[PDB]
Amino acid sequence: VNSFSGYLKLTDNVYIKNADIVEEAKKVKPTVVVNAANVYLKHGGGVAGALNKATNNAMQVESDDYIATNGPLKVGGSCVLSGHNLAKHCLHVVGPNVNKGEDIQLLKSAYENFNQHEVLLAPLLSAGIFGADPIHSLRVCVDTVRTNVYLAVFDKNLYDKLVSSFL
Ligand SMILES: OC[C@@H](Nc1ncnc2[nH]ccc12)[C@H](O)c1ccc(Cl)cc1
Repeated sequence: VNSFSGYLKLTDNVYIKNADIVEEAKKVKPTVVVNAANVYLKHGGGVAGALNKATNNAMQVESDDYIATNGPLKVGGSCVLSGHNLAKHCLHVVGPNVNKGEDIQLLKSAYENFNQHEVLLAPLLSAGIFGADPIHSLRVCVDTVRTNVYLAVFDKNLYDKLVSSFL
């Protein structure tokens, strides 16, 4: 039993809710919140820009030190950093950004990072400004993630299409 509330159950382990991931993380304070990161951990917009704003830019400061030490992530890769005031940890996951020409096949590799954590609050990878079809992203999530994932979908219109079209 966990404190996630108001989710629709899609499968044994995947759940979905129309919610602002920023407001969700603040309420739940989950062990792990997933960020829709880029390889440079430049949290300028989309989910990443919103999560970083909620940390008063502390996420960006920590991320800049991480990159200065370690260099960029791989597309499909991840790193674990602090969750600041939002969660215990933030799993920064890089899904392919279609608006950069990155291979959508790397979306499965991106979701595999979730399997290293028993429970996560997360967005759909490569959705929003990363340009992929959120329906496809949900399919890859369900077919790849085996741990317990709570998906927050900001857009109410998009949520209904994902539920109604889910196989
Ligand atoms: O796939 C993640 C979505 N974005 C967010 N998801 C959850 N919580 C969030 N908080 C701030 C942004 C955000 C994506 O960017 C998106 C945005 C608009 C539309 Cl129409 C469709 C898809």
